[PDB]
Amino acid sequence: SVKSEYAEAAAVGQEAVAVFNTMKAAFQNGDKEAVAQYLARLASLYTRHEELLNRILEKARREGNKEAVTLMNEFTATFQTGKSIFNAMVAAFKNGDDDSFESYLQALEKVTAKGETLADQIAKAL
Ligand SMILES: O=c1[nH]c2cc(Cl)ccc2o1
Repeated sequence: SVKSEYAEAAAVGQEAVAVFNTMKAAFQNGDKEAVAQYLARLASLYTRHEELLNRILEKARREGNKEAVTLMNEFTATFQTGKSIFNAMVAAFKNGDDDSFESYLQALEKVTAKGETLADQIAKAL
C-alpha cells in the first residue's frame, strides 16, 4: 500500500544519510576519488527517492487524502531545496572549490533535517 511505499522511501532516505556521512568523512580526509564515487551514488539515491515520493504524493491525490497531500507537497518542496543544494555541491567538487563544498555540506545537513520533522505527521496521515 502507500505505507509500504512510504517505508521504502524512508529507507532510501536513510541510505542517503549513510552514504552522505561516509562521503563527508572522505572529504575531510582528502580522498577525492572516494568522494566522486559517493557523489554519483547520492545522485542515484536522490533520483530514486524523488521517484518514490512522487508515487506517494500522486496516490494520496487519487485517494483525495487532503492532509497527506498537503504534507507531501510541503515535504517535496523542501526535498527540492536539498536537491538544488546537492547539485551545487556536485558543481563545486567538479570545479575544485573546497570552500564552497564544505559550506554546502553543512547547508544540506540542516535542510535535510528540517524536512524530517514532517516525516512522522506524513506517516500518520497516509
Ligand atoms: O533502495 C535503493 N538503494 C539504491 C541505491 C542506488 Cl545507487 C540506486 C537506487 C537505489 O534504491
